[PDB]
Amino acid sequence: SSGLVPRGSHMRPLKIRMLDGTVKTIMVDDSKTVTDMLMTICARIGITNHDEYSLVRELMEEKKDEGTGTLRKDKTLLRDEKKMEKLKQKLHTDDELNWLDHGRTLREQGVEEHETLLLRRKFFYSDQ
Repeated sequence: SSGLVPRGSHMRPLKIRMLDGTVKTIMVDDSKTVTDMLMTICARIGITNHDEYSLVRELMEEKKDEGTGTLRKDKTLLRDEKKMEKLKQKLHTDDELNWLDHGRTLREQGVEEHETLLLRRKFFYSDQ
């Protein structure tokens, strides 16, 4: 290994978020399918399995609501015997999750590199 000159393939900085944690700035040596791209990324983070692990297009939160209700119409709730939502247990969101699969590229699916790529196992078995 002496004549290994970089910039051989197409390399780009990809916004990839670790599962349920945080997005990392990782470069990808992309050339083939989403497989080719993501397997590199997963190798950068020490993940080697995609049977349960698929990818989602993480749409960036550009519009965050300030509602918690309509507020203006009807000041509050006329009962208030129980506050069903004061705090949010389980950050369950399927809104930011726009799943994308393999058998194709990001080019085919019309998704650009500015889109954050979220990895998450839709098949998650840890209920014990």
